[PDB]
Amino acid sequence: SYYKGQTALHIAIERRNMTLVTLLVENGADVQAAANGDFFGFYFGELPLSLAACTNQLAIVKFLLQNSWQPADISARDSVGNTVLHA
Amino acid sequence: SYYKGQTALHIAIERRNMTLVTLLVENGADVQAAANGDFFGFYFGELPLSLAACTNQLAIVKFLLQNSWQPADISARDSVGNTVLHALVEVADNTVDNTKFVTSMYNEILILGAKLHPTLKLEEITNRKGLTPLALAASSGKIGVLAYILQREIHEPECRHLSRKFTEWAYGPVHSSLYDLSCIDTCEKNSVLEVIAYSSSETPNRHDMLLVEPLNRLLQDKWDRFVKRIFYFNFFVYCLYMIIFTAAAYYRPVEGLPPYKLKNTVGDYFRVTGEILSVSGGVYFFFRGIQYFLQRRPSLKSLFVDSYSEILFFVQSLFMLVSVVLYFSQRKEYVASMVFSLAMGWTNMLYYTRGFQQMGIYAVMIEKMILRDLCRFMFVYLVFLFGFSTAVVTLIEDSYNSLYSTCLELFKFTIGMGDLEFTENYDFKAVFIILLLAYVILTYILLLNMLIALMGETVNKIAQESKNIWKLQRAITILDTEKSFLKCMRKAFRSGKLLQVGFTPDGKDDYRWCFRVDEVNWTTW
Amino acid sequence: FMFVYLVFLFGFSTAVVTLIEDSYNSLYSTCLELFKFTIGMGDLEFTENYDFKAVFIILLLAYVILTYILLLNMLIALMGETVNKIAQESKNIWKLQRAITILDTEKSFLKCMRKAFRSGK
Ligand SMILES: C=C(C)[C@]12C[C@@H](C)[C@@]34O[C@](Cc5ccccc5)(O[C@@H]1[C@@H]3C=C(COC(=O)Cc1ccc(O)c(OC)c1)C[C@]1(O)C(=O)C(C)=C[C@@H]41)O2
Repeated sequence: SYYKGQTALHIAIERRNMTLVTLLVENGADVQAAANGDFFGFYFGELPLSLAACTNQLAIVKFLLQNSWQPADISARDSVGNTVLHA
Repeated sequence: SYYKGQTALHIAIERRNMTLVTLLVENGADVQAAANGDFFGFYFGELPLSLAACTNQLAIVKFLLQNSWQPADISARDSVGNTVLHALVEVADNTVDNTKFVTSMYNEILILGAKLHPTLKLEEITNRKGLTPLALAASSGKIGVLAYILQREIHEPECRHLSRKFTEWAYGPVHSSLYDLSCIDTCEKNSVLEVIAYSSSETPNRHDMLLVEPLNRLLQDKWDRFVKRIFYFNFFVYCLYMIIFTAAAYYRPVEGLPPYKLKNTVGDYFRVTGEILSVSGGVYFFFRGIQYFLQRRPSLKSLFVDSYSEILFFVQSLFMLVSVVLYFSQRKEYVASMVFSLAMGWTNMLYYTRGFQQMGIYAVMIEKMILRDLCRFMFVYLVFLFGFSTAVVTLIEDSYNSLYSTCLELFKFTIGMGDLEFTENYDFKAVFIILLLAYVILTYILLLNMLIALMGETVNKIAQESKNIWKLQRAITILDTEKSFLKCMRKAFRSGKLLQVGFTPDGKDDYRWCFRVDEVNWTTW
Repeated sequence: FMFVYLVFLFGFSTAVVTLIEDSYNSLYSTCLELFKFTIGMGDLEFTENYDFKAVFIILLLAYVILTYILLLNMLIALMGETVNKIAQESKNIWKLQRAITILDTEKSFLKCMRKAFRSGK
């Protein structure tokens, strides 16, 4: 609920940690999974790419989308239906 | 007297002489002795340590307290009872430059108190008045010092055990916090809310002193939780009381002389119940008004400025006690008092419009235009009324046949309801017309439009601050409702929780009252 | 302003009609006769005798001062503020009301929009 799906990747993104976010997907973590809850408060979107875009990290969004291990889905949406552009 | 106890040490401290102050105690001088007098003018405290702290000398206070020859007593007080912490608040003046200084000095002396004497805490002490430094700041109007005290956190682990606001966490823009309220609500000696609300209104920031971090949420919590329904129950019961009282007054017996025999019919049995309920509500209001004045004992100088809505509910009951006295004295005049108590009661429903944000400024405007604008305009208008009335009634002695009748007939000219007839012949009728034409121009046109333009300014000045006026009137209601019923406060659970979140340097776990709050600010990333 | 004024009207009206039970002979008639005092169209006569006439005059004089002078000039000063606040933005108000009309007219007739050629090209 409150922490449904949230991982150290989200905390690092919110903390402006370039090394932590890089290592998260380097190990093999998948960013497609999204974290949702009552707190998600400040609504920055559920997709990690949306969170990174909204949190003033263009390097992070570029890395997530370009990631060869698992590129982020630009057109993903939450259960409600808001997209990254909507966020 | 003037120089009682003052030494070269005090002069050096005031002169910013580090060498002189050092040598003073190096020779063997004792700082415990304090100098007091009529001049002590600028009150910086009697203790030399207080003077040094107030005079922007942190090095000097540190030297005095650390002095191996004779360390200063941090918790000393004067004859009156003000401590160094009290002196720090006494010298604040709400200005931006002064606030940072006084807060810094307060913080430094507090940290020194903990480092030197962890066992003892210096903020809890009270002066002769019996109000703690935060209470003193609230009562005296020092919004800056109060804001600093209420929300301050020390991140040093050793010095983090005496903070008020234990931040719980921050997650992006939102910064959840956990305030103390350990002596804000339900503190025996005094509460920081009570002194803010029950102020002379000469205190400057009381309107804006309820925007401080914990107080706003604390009051909006008591309102939303339980008080907002007690207030509406009270309003509904007063509405029932006024409807019953109006019905019983309207249908009163008219043939005979009081008291009246109880006719054996439903219509006349209901009327006696209405009379009984109306009188009982007139004793409840009487006792509530008496109790208000006993507890508060407001100054007779400011009886109407601060307790305008409590004088009126007391008068609206005095008029009915005076009618039940005259009703059993076989006097028909009890009606002349009852209907005055009836018009009082209906217009007293504007007291309950402070439970509505938008509707609560009409009550404030009516109150403020009767006391300020309309009260001091009655000496200006009455000289005109009594001068042009004596003049008019003396001229035509030979409607305008009496002083009462002439005063009435000229009052209607002021408010535009009078007729300039001149039909009835009078001796000296060219000077009577001139007198009346002068009166109408002076009062109706010139002088009544001055009042209308001065009340407009009042309305304009107190219609901008509607948010400020509303919240204080709501805080007063919350305080009164909370204090009305003891079990209400007992079962209110006003504090968010009673939790143990840290340990004091003494090694014993400390549990205190606290209340979580939240705020949003992302501009700083 | 109708909850503020009606407590005064109904309080000084019940008071006036209760006092003189022994124009102001009914609740409707007293409410009407005191409403005209508020708007300056009423007459303070006191010609007809009443029991307790020194407290009836006091009641009516209080009502006129409170409503006609004090309380009606509060409404007149509060509406002046509204007029002043929405007379500065006339350009802003006008264009939105014009946009609503344009939208309604366009949506009213389908062939109108079809043949409008709204887009430049
Ligand atoms: C205690 C005071 C000052 C007061 C008591 C009475 C006599 C009062 O006249 C005044 C003076 C006055 C009289 C006549 C015209 C204007 C002013 O004002 C009120 C008082 C003035 C009004 C009440 O108008 C209000 O201000 C209602 C009100 C506003 C704000 C409130 O917080 C409030 O709480 C109860 C009530 C009408 C009378 O109360 C009323 O009903 C009658 C018949 C007399 C009015 O004296």
